[PDB]
Order: sequence, then structure tokens, then C-alpha cells
Amino acid sequence: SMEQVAMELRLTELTRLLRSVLDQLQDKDPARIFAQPVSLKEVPDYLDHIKHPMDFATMRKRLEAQGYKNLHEFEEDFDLIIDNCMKYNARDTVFYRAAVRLRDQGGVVLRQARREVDSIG
Repeated sequence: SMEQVAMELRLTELTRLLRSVLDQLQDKDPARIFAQPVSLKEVPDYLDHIKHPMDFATMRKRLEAQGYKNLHEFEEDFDLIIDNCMKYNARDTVFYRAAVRLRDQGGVVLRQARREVDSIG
């Protein structure tokens, strides 16, 4: 149907806007602490702690499969990255600290993306 196509074009445009968001968020992690999944070989107890692991490579795979229907879903995943880290790691750690910086610096990016998503429809 012509409609299914229109819908598809919109998803594809949403995916374009979210790719730009993802890149901007990932620039705010210059140490690449959040770039990849936590290794179960190196942290064999991790899944006892964190039930829904997330990281930027995993978000990127979903994104390129157009698996984010809306910005809420994308933000859910980003918030997992931060929230998982602030639980597993203590306050005095470079990991917790990187999470706090990423959350703070990302807020600005996510503020404007919401406005753009609502504006362009």
C-alpha cells in the first residue's frame, strides 16, 4: 500500500535522526567505556547483577535494523547504559563518573531531539 510506504519513509527518517543522536551521544564517551557490551569472560557474575545489559554497539545494531519505532524506545536503551553502570559500579570509580558525565552531557542532545521528533512529526 502507499500508506505502508509512507510509514516506512517516516521510520527511515526517524532512523536517520536517531543515528545522528547516537553519534552525538557516543562523542560524549571519549574513553569508550560504553562502546561495547560488558564481557562475560571478564565479569562472569554480571548477569547476576544487571538483568538488561546495554551498550552503544548493541544500540547501533538495533538502530540499523530500524528497530527503534520512536524516540522513547531509544531513550530507554540509553538510560539502561547509564543506570546499569551506576548500579554495578561504586561512586568513587571512573566508570560511575563517566556515566554521570554521559547522562549530564547527553541531556542537552536528547532535549533537542525530542523537540525535532515532535516538530517534523
